[PDB]
Formats: sequence, structure tokens, C-alpha cells
Amino acid sequence: MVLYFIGLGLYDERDITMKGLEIAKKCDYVFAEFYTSLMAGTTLGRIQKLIGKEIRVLSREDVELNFENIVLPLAKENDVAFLTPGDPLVATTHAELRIRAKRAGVESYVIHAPSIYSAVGITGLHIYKFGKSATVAYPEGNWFPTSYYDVIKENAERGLHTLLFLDIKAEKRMYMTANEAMELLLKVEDMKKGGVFTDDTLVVVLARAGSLNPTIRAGYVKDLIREDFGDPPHILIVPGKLHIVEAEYLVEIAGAPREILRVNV
Amino acid sequence: MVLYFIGLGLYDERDITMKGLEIAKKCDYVFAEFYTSLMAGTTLGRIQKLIGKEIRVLSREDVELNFENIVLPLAKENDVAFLTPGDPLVATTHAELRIRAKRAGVESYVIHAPSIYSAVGITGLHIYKFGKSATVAYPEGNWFPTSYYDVIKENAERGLHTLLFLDIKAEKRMYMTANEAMELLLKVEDMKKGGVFTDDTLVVVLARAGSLNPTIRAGYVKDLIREDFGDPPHILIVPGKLHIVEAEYLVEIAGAPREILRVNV
Ligand SMILES: Nc1ncnc2c1ncn2[C@@H]1O[C@H](CSCC[C@H](N)C(=O)O)[C@@H](O)[C@H]1O
Repeated sequence: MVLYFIGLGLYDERDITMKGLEIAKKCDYVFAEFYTSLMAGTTLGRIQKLIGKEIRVLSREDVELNFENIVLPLAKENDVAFLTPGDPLVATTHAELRIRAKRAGVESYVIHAPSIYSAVGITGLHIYKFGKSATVAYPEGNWFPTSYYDVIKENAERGLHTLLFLDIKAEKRMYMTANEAMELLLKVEDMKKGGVFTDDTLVVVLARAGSLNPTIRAGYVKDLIREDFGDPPHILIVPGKLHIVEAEYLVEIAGAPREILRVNV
Repeated sequence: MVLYFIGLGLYDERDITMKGLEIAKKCDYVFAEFYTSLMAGTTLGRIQKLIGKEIRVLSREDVELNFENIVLPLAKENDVAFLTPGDPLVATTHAELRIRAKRAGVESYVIHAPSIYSAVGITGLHIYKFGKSATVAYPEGNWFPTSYYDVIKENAERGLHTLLFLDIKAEKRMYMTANEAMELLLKVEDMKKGGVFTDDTLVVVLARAGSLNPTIRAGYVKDLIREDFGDPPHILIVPGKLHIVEAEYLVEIAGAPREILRVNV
């Protein structure tokens, strides 16, 4: 009579925590959603085999509209698990589901897993220096979202780094690349002209974090906008003011132009 | 010829990922550091028994000063694991160690795990709204740091939440409590008088993130400063203006007073 929110991690089925695995193994029913992110190193089949349970995949509408009708009813008389890529409560609105659980008389527990939000530490940028985060959303017909541009401006003025989650259209299997994100940003720059994101802007790209060989690249937009960063998922970062130690790591590990070491004071 | 930075996760020995545990098991030598943070829900012996191989604990000095003389030499002709609490490279000093591995001609890979930085999602506060992070350090002798106070001020001013890592004297296993942090912040407010932290300030406390039963509490400083939040570790968060869903989660899951729905939203 409980509901477990269990994260599966960054890239493959082994990114789940042992705590999460052992609990999932003992649940009666196991649901999951794969629309909030992309696990590029595994398959539903491999996950099912590891957990030894059939996984009932849910759509965004199934969750946001009918979570209390599909999952909670079973949780009232069984041990139920709801799996998600990465950490279940990071860059998702899943936290709200615990409220629905309580109002349904179902106790809930959360089991964390590696998240892209903290995994960006592998870029060498100090985690504490990351400011407000944003999501670069795909334009919808004539609707053109631009809120993320203002987030960068705000952080950059404070000397903070900006983490940019990239859009994903799971049902259409569309995963925004860092290239597409950069293209969108340059266009927003033309409209607002706030001098926030240009060809000379230094950016960092992290692709397939969690894999043994993720792509970690840093450089100016003009040089990376057409570079191949490999298969999705990707995240884009616009650094703020760099510490020499961050610059050194970017140069040594992310192949950044040695000129960034010569930080301006 | 390979060095693995493996995260142990949030609280106990089961917080490591399957990937990390399986890799650690196949390594010829296993090292660990417990100075950037601790693993309050377990012991060295329990971690060692789970992995099944002896673990050599390294001091801060061993790592910061002699990493290349203690760890790297073995990594040259052996597979070596270096375990760290949480997610590797979230702690600011970890990253530079990969550069040392590069110069020694040793390949290094990062195996991620949950970090408190991302685990705070369990407070119901949207991850994108967290601004710059800060650490509350104990004043000592002629040194009385107050930077964390300004971090809250600048974040709150922009409607962002502030995650406050609390001081930890790792070697002595002594943790700063959320209560002590609140007391210190009130003292800083008395000095700076910026109207940033007072008895009417809404705060959130997260203790023992990672365990199935962490303490998640929200309320005004006046009421929480003397409350018992249980055993370490404690994390303090000063939320910025709240989205109604964040407030409802705090009320329903963290026992926050109904007052926050009309004062902090
Ligand atoms: N392994 C990975 N590598 C690079 N980016 C990733 C990633 N996993 C997630 N992302 C990024 O984050 C977006 C999903 S947002 C959901 C994040 C998830 N709850 C977590 O905890 O990580 C993706 O569109 C992508 O931009």
C-alpha cells in the first residue's frame, strides 16, 4: 500500500541506485514514464530484465491527467513503483504527484538517482556558481518561447553559470541538440539585442552524461554551432565569470581555446 | 591504466549506483575520501563489505597534496577506484584531480551518483528556481564569513531559492545543524540589517536526504530555530517567492503553516 518514485539515472539501466533496484524488484506493480528525458544507453527491455518486472509505460497525458486513476488505485492495495529517467523530481513536475498520493491515502517515498543537474560538475564549472536554470523550448508554430534568454542575462550579469535543459518531444522522438539551442538563442538575440548571446559567447556542451565517454566541449558559439556532439541527449551551458581553475579544466578536458585561461580581472 | 571516480551517493551504502558498485568490484585497488562530505547512514565497514574489497581511506592532505603519489602510480598498471560521497565533481576540488590523472598518463572516468544539490528536489521546490548556492561556515577566531548571507539576498531579490550547504568537520564527524545555521543567519542580519533573514523568514530544512524517511520541514524561523530535525546531515534552504504548487507541497508534505499560501506566494 505504498508508492515509490524511483529514478533510473542518466544513461543506462545501471545508473539506478542499489536502493532503487532492490526496492523496485520487490514491488507488485511497476509503472514508468520516458517523456521527461532520454536514456540513450539502454532499452525498456534491458530495464525490465534488470528489475524482473513488467514495466507499464505511461504518457504525459496519462500522468498529468490520470495518475490518480491509473497508478494510485493499485498503490492502495499493493507496493507500486513509478520509474523515471534521471532523478524523478528534477526538471519535472512529478513532485506534485506526491500531493495526489497523500490525498488518495497512499504513502509515498522517493529514491534518488544521478541527475543531469549535478552531473554537469563533470564540465569543470563549479556547481555552486550555477544560477537560475532554464529550458530552451521548441517554437510551436507561430508561438516563440524566449523566457530562457532572460535567465541567461540575469545570471550572466551576476557572474553565474546558466544550465540550459534542452527540449524533448518524446512521442515524436525529437531531442533538441545543443546546435539547435544555439541557433534559437542567436535568433532571440537578434530580436532583443540585449547583447546576451552572440558568436563570441563562450558555451559548454555536455552530451550523454552518465556514459563512460560523454562529449564535453567548450568554445565560442561561432565555432561550436555546427560541430557534431554526437547522439542526444545534450545540455547547453552559458558560463558566467570563470575562476582560473574552471578555465584550466575546460582547456585541459573540454578542449577549450587556451585563450580563456587568460581571464580578465 | 584507468582511474574511476565513483560516487557513493547521499546517505548509506546502497546509495551507490549499480554501475559504480560493479565497477568498484572489478577494480584492483579501491580508495575513498570522506573529507568533502560524509555518509551518515553507513560505515566504512559496511561499504567495504558491500563492495567485497578492502578500501583505503585517504585524508584531505593525502588527496589534495599527494594524489599523484598515492593513487595515480597504481592507476598506471591497474584499474583503480576512488570513492567520494555524493556525486563526483560536485565538490569543487574533485575536478582538478582529473587533470592530474591526465598528466600522469592515466585515463579517468566519472561514475555519477545522487547529489544533495539535485536531491533537494524532494522539498517540492522547483529545481530551476534555485539560484547560486552557498555554504554556511562556523565563525572561528578572527574569521567571521558572511558571504552566504549576500547569496540569499541576491537570490531572494530575484525570486530564487537558496540552497545552503552547512558546515561539516568531516574528520570529527561533527555536523552544523539547521538550528545553528539559523542562529548564525540571525546574527548576520543583526550586523548587516538588510532585511534578509528574520524570525518571519520562511525556511525549509531537509535532513538525511537519501534515507527513505528524511525530515522535510518548512516554516518560519521563529518556530523552527528550536525544533528537533533529527540526526545529520542537515541542509537549509531559504526559498524565494513560491509557485502555488511549491507552497502546497510544503504544506502537505513538509507540514508548513497554511500561512505560507497567503504570505510567501
Ligand atoms: N545524460 C544526459 N546527458 C545530457 N543531457 C541530459 C542527460 N539527461 C538529461 N539531460 C538533459 O535534461 C533534459 C531532460 S530534463 C529531466 C531531467 C531529469 N529528471 C534528471 O534528473 O536529469 C534533456 O532534454 C537534456 O537536455
